[PDB]
Amino acid sequence: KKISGGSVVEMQGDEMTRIIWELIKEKLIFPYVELDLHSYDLGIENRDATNDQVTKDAAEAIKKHNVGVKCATITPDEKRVEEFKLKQMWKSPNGTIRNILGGTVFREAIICKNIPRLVSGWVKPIIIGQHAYGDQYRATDFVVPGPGKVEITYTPSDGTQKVTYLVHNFEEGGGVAMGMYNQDKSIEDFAHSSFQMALSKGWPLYLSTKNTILKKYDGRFKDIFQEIYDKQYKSQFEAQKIWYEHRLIDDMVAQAMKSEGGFIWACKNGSLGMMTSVLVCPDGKTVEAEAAHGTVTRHYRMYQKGQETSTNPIASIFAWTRGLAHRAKLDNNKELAFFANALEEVSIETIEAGFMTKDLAACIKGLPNVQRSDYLNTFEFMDKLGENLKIKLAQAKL
Amino acid sequence: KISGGSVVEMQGDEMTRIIWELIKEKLIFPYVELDLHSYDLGIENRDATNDQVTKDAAEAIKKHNVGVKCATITPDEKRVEEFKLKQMWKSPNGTIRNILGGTVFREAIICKNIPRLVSGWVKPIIIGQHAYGDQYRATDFVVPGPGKVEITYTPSDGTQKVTYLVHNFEEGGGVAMGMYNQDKSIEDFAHSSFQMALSKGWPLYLSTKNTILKKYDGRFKDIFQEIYDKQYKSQFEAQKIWYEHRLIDDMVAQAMKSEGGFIWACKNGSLGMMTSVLVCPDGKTVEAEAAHGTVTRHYRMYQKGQETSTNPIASIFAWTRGLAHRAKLDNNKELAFFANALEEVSIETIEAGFMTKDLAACIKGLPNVQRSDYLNTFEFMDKLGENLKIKLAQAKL
Ligand SMILES: NC(=O)C1=CN([C@@H]2O[C@H](COP(=O)(O)OP(=O)(O)OC[C@H]3O[C@@H](n4cnc5c(N)ncnc54)[C@H](OP(=O)(O)O)[C@@H]3O)[C@@H](O)[C@H]2O)C=CC1
Ligand SMILES: NC(=O)C1=CN([C@@H]2O[C@H](COP(=O)(O)OP(=O)(O)OC[C@H]3O[C@@H](n4cnc5c(N)ncnc54)[C@H](OP(=O)(O)O)[C@@H]3O)[C@@H](O)[C@H]2O)C=CC1
Repeated sequence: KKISGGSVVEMQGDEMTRIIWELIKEKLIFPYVELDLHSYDLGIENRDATNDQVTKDAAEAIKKHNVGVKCATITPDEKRVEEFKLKQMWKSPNGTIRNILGGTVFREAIICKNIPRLVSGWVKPIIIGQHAYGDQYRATDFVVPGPGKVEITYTPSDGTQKVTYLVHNFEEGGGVAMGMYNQDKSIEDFAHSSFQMALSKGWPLYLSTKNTILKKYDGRFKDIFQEIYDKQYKSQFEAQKIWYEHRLIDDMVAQAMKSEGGFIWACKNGSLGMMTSVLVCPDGKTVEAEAAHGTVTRHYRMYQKGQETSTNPIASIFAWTRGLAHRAKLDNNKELAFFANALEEVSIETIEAGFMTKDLAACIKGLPNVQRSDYLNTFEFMDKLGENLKIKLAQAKL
Repeated sequence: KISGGSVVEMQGDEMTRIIWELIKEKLIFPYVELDLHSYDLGIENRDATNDQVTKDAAEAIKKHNVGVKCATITPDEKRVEEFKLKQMWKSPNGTIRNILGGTVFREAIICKNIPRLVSGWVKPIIIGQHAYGDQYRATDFVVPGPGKVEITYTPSDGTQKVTYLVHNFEEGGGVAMGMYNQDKSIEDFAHSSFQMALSKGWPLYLSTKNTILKKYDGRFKDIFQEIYDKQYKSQFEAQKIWYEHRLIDDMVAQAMKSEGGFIWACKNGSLGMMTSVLVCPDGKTVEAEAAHGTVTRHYRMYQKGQETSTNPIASIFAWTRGLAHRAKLDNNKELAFFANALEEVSIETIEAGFMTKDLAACIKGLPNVQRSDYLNTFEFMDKLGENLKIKLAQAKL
């Protein structure tokens, strides 16, 4: 019988990814895994009908059950408001979910030996996480119409003396100026998420800053990461033969173009079908996995007109496998953990054996010289994955 | 020989120092006589002169309008030890760009037999960002606890002050900063860009994120257009080239979908193929160099008597970009022809299958290159020298 998988929050989406999402469940997940599935429909029509309440409920569910897997969704704009006759221009579901969960987003390209890469030496991927700039963040920028002083001041709540910094004296002409800020707590959450990410994947962790220029702003990221590491993670890192190190952003871009890959890169600041995303909350317990791409509207329109499509499902499949692998980790569920690994290997192996969608065939041959016999359409490719998955799991039972 | 005029030359360090002398000996000096202002920016000489030679080199470029620079060591702690330096001298490139100002444009040289990132790129993409000197700093500080951070603009006459709340720290501290740009720096950026797209005959695109920074980036967009509509749109349409603003997201898109051939002004294969040019606001002064370092790892092999294969292309194009600009300022037609002929010979040689190991590895993959697929540093220079002799001979008859 099937693997007992536990509690998973699933979020259905829109357009081409909604189609692929249901194929993934039907052909690759549901035949092998039984889940206590908390399923929320974030399709644009349901978000409109529920006044976006379904989106906030999904976020709350992810908070409670720790594991979310999300399908790409339409973020409305004025054209979408017309297309769907929306009540309002609903905010992005990803923005709403992130604001409720906090955490840092890590992006990871899936590597196939036969698919050309930027750096030829990159055997293992680089997992990049950017300091979340949030949706309630806002820099304060304005036009400087003419000569005068721009100053930035800090007034302590504790009543001690106010501090004034000259930003620039405009002696002739005008220009622009702005102020930015970050709270210690965001930086701490960023450090924790990054340390947990590195511990989970078993790779070393690099933070890059410009603390040679922004000695105080970037110095704070550097210091807070270092303090949290030494005090809470160093021994854990050593236990797994990994490390954490700060790097100047220049030394980083070098170190990486010459490296083999296989590390986590946090910074402050290739086919989209192979890019995964995961929201890692600072608690180390809660994650939300998704494809890094959108709903592939262009393909969806072809699908509506009954034309043949070739949409890459890999990023969407890995959203499931990262979600299930984290669930297996929380529950100490060995069988689910093997399943999630096996499905990742089947996906990669299928491409590496020469069965792939048109985006990948074009990477290999060049778009001008791709032929229909070089690639599989969306449904043929899912069918091939499904057959290779069955073979892989029968081999595992020997 | 061609009478070439005044060129400021800066000698450098390690592997690039050796290639640089080979370029002069085999490719330049046999055909061009220069009133040569040479500054030795080798690390030993900068240490001995207390970095004065670097400041004199910058002044010479300011005076003579054309500089060509070999790559130089930027000291770190290990270099201090290696050379017993008196100080951690600052980067010579920083010092020079601080004195000269201007915009840095980077450009990969394209050889049709060398794989590129986007296989569709057949014409050059030239990326410019503005060099804001050391006086262009942000003002950043630690916020030690709860309190209010405000940014205020006070006009010179005292009226029409505005105070903007940046953030109310309610539960702890953090960091904050202010930054600025003067209209003059943006106008300089815009002029360098418009005049690069003209000097080269390609369309110019500016990209911003003015959807977020509505005011800050709006100012770059508005000033670029203003300077265009009023000072360049005529000469632009005369060369069937255009200017256009685009959001970064869009730009990145259309860029891969295109075959290249544009100047990309940005509001923020092989290194041996990447060129750099600092273009000063004055439209007159230019500093050209390779967009790579001194190639230390190759120099260590050379020091042990081991064969090397170091690509000279970027260093050669520092010379041809410099000499082409010198030719433009002096209306020197023989010089202009020479500089272009050297670029053609360089590209032609590689496209004929004669290349250094880095390019051979791009084609074959590093585990697959065999010795017969490439030439070492000295063989490649000789091949170029021979093809240059032929190219210039045939142009006479
Ligand atoms: N997390 C989310 O929920 C996301 C939401 N979106 C939503 O997605 C919708 C469309 O956004 P769009 O701008 O089209 O960006 P998409 O990423 O959805 O698609 C962009 C293009 O990238 C290529 N591409 C992306 N994913 C794949 C894939 N899996 N297989 C093959 N090719 C792929 C296609 O290029 P080609 O055209 O060359 O085939 C596709 O047209 C919008 O409504 C947007 O709001 C977008 C961002 C993220
Ligand atoms: N403008 C300047 O003066 C510059 C100064 N530097 C200085 O250069 C020194 C070394 O810098 P480094 O970090 O080694 O970076 P480099 O750019 O000097 O060399 C880095 C690597 O890139 C490849 N490479 C670079 N140029 C060539 C070339 N012309 N032909 C073939 N391969 C090339 C080699 O890779 P492989 O090892 O794979 O063969 C080389 O080891 C430092 O002292 C630094 O300060 C660095 C940048 C700019």
